[PDB]
Amino acid sequence: MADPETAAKFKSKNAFPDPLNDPKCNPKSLVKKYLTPKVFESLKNKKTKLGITLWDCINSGVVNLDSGVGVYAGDEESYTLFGPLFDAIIEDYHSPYKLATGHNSDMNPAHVKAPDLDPANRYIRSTRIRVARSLKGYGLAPGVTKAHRLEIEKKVVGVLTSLTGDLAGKYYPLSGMDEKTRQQLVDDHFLFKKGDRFLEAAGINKEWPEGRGIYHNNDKTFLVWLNEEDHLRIISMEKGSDIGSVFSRLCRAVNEIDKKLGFQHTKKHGYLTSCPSNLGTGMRASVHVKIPHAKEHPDFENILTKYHIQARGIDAGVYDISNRRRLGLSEVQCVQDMYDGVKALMELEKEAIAKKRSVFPEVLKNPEVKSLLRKYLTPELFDSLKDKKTAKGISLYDCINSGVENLDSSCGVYAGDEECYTLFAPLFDKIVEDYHSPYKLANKHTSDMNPEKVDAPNLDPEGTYIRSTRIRVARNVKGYALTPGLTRNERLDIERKVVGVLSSLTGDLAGQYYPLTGMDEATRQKLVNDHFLFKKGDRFLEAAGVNKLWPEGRGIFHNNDKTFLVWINEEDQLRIISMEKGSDIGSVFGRLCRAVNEIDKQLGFQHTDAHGYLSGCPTNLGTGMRASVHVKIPKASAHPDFQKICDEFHIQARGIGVFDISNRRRLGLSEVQCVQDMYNGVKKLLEIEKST
Ligand SMILES: NC(=[NH2+])NCCC[C@H](N)C(=O)O
Ligand SMILES: NC(=[NH2+])NCCC[C@H](N)C(=O)O
Ligand SMILES: NC(=[NH2+])NCCC[C@H](N)C(=O)O
Repeated sequence: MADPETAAKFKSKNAFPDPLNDPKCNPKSLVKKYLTPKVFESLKNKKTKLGITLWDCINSGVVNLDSGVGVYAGDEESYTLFGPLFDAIIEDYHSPYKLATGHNSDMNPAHVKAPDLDPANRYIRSTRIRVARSLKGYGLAPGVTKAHRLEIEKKVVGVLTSLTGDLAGKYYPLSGMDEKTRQQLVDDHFLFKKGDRFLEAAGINKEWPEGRGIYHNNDKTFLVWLNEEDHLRIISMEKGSDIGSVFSRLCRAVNEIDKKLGFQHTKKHGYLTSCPSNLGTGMRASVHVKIPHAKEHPDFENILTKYHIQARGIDAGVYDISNRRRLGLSEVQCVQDMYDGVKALMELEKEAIAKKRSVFPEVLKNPEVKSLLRKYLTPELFDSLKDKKTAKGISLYDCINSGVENLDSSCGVYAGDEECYTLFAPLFDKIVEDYHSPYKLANKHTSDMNPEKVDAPNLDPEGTYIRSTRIRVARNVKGYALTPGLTRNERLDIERKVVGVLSSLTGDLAGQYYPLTGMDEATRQKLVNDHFLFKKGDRFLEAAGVNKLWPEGRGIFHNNDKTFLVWINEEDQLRIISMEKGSDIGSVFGRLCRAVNEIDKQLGFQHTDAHGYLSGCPTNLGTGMRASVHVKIPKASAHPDFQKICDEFHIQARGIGVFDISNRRRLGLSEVQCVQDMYNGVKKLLEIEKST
């Protein structure tokens, strides 16, 4: 509801803005509240050295009557010259701050004591810190000249492009930006466009888009908007909870710019901004956190009040926590209040969950729940294990959570790390030996990725019966938790290490990596069509803690021949797939071993004598293998020796007359033995399909 036509009538006469007395005007409007006829008369003929008038400052609030604030400062002098208006607006908006009290700035990140709150990402989803700043020697955004805006861009870009380490990146000016770059910044949510009706009426859109630009570091955890609403809008942000690191990164960039260029800053106002709402710290610090139980707690609102923070919607139970204050507290204090506030809120969520988890899951008492979880989790077993935690902080309840939340689970138990299989052995042993029957853990498991130990002459080089051959192995990188118990930095380290290895793959294994984070739709559809794409895990994986921080750290690798595929950090940290059209099981497995053995040599896999290769899902232990053969068999299908064969070789057929022959077992036999069995069995199914 912008009416610049009406406002211009009064502005060109330098007369009092009668629209402020329109009943349509926001009752809460600070310009309406404090621009009285006497204030107008007293200041209407005054100008700053940059020629800024009272009408220039109040115009947006007159054009846009729904304005909450409704004034912008054209320059520093505006804050003093039109003081009778600005002081009143500032001390209202920033109550209880008084200009007489003075403001204290502090951008030393060492003053902040913020041990990482939630590395495991159990509650906090993301952290963000923004500051607004303006350079010394120029007007503010509504008043800055055409040449000065350009000079500001030149000076800022000079500093930003000299940034090293995690702050290193690239500047993208808006002027002359091409279509592809524009689109990329849109996908990253880094792009800004021409100012809205509030900025327009403030004169901020002058010379658009000249002098405007966007800078971001390579990690995309640092962003600068140049010459938008203020000279600088500087943002440090990332997934997870590490606000101390976020703030430190922010300070290192801001202090350098300060060092080289200098900011507009006063004792009374702190850092000067176009909108008086952004004075003082110029800061908006925020955290996304899931605290559905904290909201109902009687101390919830007292915590927010105590730390001068606020909680709003953004995802169920997820709140955007942010600061309320900018004047009267330093930037360090804002961050510290934020840390302490979020910490207090999280602890409330933790208490409620702990209490709920202190007792046997009542829902497991329904005798119609037929999960292996229900079968083996006796109340006695529960009480005996409920108070133990792995070195990585995994509880029994973390392990059984998915089977509790999803009662229709077949199994319902996941391991958060290797230690779970031992620390919670009384549960896991029973589940492993049930699902992987007849395997016993005392038997132990033998891995074997030597493809030469497989004797597999090509069964059908024609292509008559066997349409395709596929062999997958699930693996997890040694030195880390399992998927459900991964911290943010572990997952990122795994992606980095794995991609590093995969990029060095030469020959027929050479390919490229496609991360899910920042994937454009074209690349996506390309992958979908090759059946290479995976998506967020279902409710079972969600409840197990697998989907944390999706899609960060997830990605896809394939070779140029479309015969080798790697999924990174999906259900397991590594899903490695070898595949060919035709029947050459031997070739497929040989390619698989070459890739897996090399990754093994460089990184190492999680593995035990008793469980073979470790996975967060107990069903994927041992070989962690699925060997698959798309075949056409009705003759042998109907043959009375079908059973004897499919049972002698531990294989199984399902239809998708195309059938899917896959292996039954994963523990108690090596990868070599599993492949040989598949060959030996599919062979016999062909030595009937072929007969006459
Ligand atoms: N981006 C901002 N400066 N927002 C605060 C002021 C917004 C608008 N001028 C108003 O008075 O409601
Ligand atoms: N804490 C976060 N992850 N914030 C991201 C959201 C950014 C968005 N501009 C906002 O409304 O704040
Ligand atoms: N047999 C394996 N694939 N082991 C993977 C890990 C590397 C090494 N054998 C270790 O246990 O530390």
